[PDB]
Amino acid sequence: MRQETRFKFNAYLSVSKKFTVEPSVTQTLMNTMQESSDFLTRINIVPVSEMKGEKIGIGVTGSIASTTDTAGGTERQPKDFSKLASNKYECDQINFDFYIRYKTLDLWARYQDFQLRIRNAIIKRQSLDFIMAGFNGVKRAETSDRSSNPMLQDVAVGWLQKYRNEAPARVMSKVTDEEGRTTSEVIRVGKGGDYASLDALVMDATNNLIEPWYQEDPDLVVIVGRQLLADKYFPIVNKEQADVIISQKRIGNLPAVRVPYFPADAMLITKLENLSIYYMDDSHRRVIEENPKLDRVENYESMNIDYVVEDYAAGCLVEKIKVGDFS
Amino acid sequence: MDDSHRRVIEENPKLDRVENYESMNIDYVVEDYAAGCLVEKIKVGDFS
Amino acid sequence: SEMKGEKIGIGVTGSIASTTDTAGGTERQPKDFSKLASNKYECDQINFDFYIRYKTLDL
Amino acid sequence: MRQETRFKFNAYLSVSKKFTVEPSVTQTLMNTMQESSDFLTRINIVPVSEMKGEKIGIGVTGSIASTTDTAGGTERQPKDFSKLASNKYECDQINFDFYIRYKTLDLWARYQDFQLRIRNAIIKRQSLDFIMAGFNGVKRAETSDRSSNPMLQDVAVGWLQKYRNEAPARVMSKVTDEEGRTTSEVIRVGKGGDYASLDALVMDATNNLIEPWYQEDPDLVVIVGRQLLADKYFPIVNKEQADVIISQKRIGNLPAVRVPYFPADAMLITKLENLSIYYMDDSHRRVIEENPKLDRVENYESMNIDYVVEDYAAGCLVEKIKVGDFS
Amino acid sequence: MRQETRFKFNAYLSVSKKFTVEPSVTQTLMNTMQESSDFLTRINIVPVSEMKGEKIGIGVTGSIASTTDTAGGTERQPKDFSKLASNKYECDQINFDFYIRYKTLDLWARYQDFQLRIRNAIIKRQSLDFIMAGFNGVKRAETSDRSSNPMLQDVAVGWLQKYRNEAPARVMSKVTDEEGRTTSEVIRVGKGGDYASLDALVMDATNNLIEPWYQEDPDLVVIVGRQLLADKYFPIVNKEQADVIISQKRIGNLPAVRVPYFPADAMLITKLENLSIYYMDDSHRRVIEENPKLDRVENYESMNIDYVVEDYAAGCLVEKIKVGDFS
Amino acid sequence: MDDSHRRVIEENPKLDRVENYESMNIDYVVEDYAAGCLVEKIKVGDFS
Repeated sequence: MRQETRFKFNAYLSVSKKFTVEPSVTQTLMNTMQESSDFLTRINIVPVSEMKGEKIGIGVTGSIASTTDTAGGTERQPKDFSKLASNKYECDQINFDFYIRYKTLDLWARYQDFQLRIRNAIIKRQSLDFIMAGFNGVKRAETSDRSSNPMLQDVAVGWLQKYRNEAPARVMSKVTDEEGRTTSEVIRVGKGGDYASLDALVMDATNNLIEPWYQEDPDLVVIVGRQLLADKYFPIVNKEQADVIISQKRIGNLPAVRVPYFPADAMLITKLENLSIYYMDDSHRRVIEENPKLDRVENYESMNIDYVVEDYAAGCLVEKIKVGDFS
Repeated sequence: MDDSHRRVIEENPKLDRVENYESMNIDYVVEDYAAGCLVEKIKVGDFS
Repeated sequence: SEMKGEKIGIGVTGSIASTTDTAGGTERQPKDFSKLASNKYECDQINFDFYIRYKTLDL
Repeated sequence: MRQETRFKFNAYLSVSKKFTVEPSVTQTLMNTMQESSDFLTRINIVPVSEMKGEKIGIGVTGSIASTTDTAGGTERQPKDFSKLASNKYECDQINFDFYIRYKTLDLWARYQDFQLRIRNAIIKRQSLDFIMAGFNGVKRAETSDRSSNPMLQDVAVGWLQKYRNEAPARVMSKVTDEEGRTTSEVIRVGKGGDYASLDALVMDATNNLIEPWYQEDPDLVVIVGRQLLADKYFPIVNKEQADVIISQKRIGNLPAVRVPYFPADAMLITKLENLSIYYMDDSHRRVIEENPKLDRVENYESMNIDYVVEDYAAGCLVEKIKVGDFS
Repeated sequence: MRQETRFKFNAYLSVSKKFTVEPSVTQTLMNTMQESSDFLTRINIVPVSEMKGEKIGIGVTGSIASTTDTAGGTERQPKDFSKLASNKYECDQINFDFYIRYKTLDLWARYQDFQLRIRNAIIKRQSLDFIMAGFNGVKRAETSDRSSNPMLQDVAVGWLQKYRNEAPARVMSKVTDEEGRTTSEVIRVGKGGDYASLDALVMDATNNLIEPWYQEDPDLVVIVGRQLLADKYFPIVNKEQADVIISQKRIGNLPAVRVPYFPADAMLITKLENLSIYYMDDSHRRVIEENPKLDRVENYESMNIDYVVEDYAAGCLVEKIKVGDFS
Repeated sequence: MDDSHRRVIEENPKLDRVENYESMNIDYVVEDYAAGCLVEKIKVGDFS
């Protein structure tokens, strides 16, 4: 439709898993950071060349077929191919900034091969930081302080908050009644609670909430923290009588993965290629400084990113889970 | 009217058909009003 | 090559010969040659518009 | 629209009375059978390459002209070019099968030039059979017996039955009244009947029933049997007083033809290129056999055909005609 | 669209003020006539090749921009580019024809260079005649007499009558009331009349009548006769006291021009390129004659023209203006 | 059905979209009605 795009389409007429445009520095750094960890491998880190606009669709499927009597009657109105619920992403900047003291710098520089170790260390410290900030982080507020927000809850809006304030009716936070708007503030799961066990929970959740299309899919994952998983699998091992059941770690007929710093009282069921992060093409600005006022060598780096779930009707999350007995 | 004949063809797969439009310019005319008459309302049959 | 003009007279006859007293004082009156009533006309447009269906086209 | 068809149409952009596709055996046999008789010459025998679908149009005419103020107003909706009443043909097989006894075979083979005579004889026996079965033959029933159906009334649905059970209100079978649904079962035509003579009958029939388009046509024929034609022209000759009136044989200001085995009590007014027969391209399967159990040499042949009237609004037929006096 | 038009348009895809079709005889004469006077220079004399059609749009503007939600909703319907109020011109012939007496011709033939002088004289006599006939001339009537119509007001329909009959509500000729259909016959302008002075008149007229598009335009002129201009500018100069105001002659904050024979009791506000005259391409037919029956050499010349103002909503005129005191 | 696959693409800027139509001819069929059965209305659970 545009000049180059019209040419490419006319040419269409007459690895395919990740997206590249041109070899630059920020793309290379992002690719390195992805290859570092393992969880970033199973996710889409997309470079975009715009400050605000439309998102692309990945793993979206909609039934497109019908039959119409074109012979003397109505016409054929085609259905849309990529029409999602709501799609408007807004990329924003976040920046890291640190310093090394002269003493520690000298101690490290004494031995050989220190630059490579420092590079690998900062890359590893950065990737896990992306994850931790993404899964937490209700809202973004300028001049973020790390006094009362140690879990990094103020950098940018995360996937969970995206689900919370962008597409409600896909979350579960209370047991209610037609007269009792809050019959139960917390979803008790136990012998006497509102469920039998986590299996029935994830089962009826994946039955009711998510759409019938993705419901029948060869790929679904139940992202859950570490406290809840261990709380479920501990009473199994604490018995007297088969140990393979600790290797696969399936719950509710669905494979389970665990990511660090995930909130303990919630779990999100979705396909692992549906959520993604977008980053501006060339915004990785990095500067050094060697001020002696505090005898420290400091550095600043800034990058423009934005987390985004592609199709909100893909997965759903349950929040405020509490296991007990409730006699 | 000479040099007035516009023929175009369209192919709209929205319906399953191929359309064709043609436009010309004509007018009928009797040369002379003499050498011609006509009778209009007749009814052959029988009467009293 | 134009509209609202004159009717090209094809197949029109008549009687043109006569006689006059040219010496008495009168003069020869040249009766018209193409004498017609309401020699004007016009032109209008007419269009044929039709579609052929795919199946029959294949046939 | 299809590949070859799209190419042929694009080429269109930048004898014409019969249809051929490719030189094959069944087409050659059908052409020979047509050239044999005379009535088959004035009819369309069309080869088709499908077991079921749409029929082609021949001799169909519909007024296509208007004028529309495209300048600031409505648009131009084109009218259809070939849209008939109902059009869905279904080809089916019929087969001939006979045998020659050894005695007759020997007697014939004794004299020279016997194969050509046999071929011409069977072709002649087959063409007239096509006609006889086409004009008669209400319905098709498997395992057709020739005990009580000597007029070949069980092979396939014929043109007359097509008119009867496909497009009613184009037939005439009873004189009725608003209170008497059957005021007269049979259409009496005589000095005291419901008419004056056959001329007035065919006249008001061609006035009322058939459509105004084909009504004003340079080609129309009144197909009638032999008994009725002779019954009409006999009292003319049986008088005492010009003999050319037997050569042209016009009735009701329309030329008249007669075909063998046509039902005596009916007549059909229509143009002689409106009705037709379709046949599959390659279905003429023929096998020989020389079993001595009954000392006869037999042969079987099968062909897939279907009779079809193209546009039902072309002609109309009157049925159950009876001439008398009716004082 | 047409052959030549489609070719030229396809070429377009892949002095600019006057129109020339082809070098001919009538176009050349019209050009040499226009070059004579100054008023004809600031006007469009267009050659057309049709006896009746639609008028070329010159100096027409409008509001064409818009914005529509194409994303899942309504479509884009373009507005027309050139759609005026009423556009149907009808050209027809007029003819002037004079004669020279033998005495005067014999006298002129003595001094050399007489043919050129006669040619220039007749050209000047025709140009001013076009003007005078165009601005006057309510209606056309065959066999036009020149006894009771000395101002040449019977040749053809003029611009003023065009405004009068084709598009009312753009002309003001009476001050009325809801009960008084004619409270005052003429628009009295004076110390006690219906207006303060001509300036306020033309000011509120150009405020109300004409359209807001042309209302704000750098090209507007108030065509007025000679009597009214002098009536307005005489009491100013007839004082005792600032003498350059006679140079430009602006009224109502608008430049004013004067043309001969313009009706004294009316004025017309509009742009000077909005009104125009069309003429047939090849209709200038001329013949000579030397009959001594009245010893005079006569000539007959005929040309097919038609006056036309392009967009009626461009300018407006006021009629029956009377200046006085009205105590 | 072989040789029945019609694909056309249209570009109508009247809306801001590019349309694509494709038509094919298919029919599902079970080979033999033997070697196959099905149970339709079941409900696992508990009863009296």
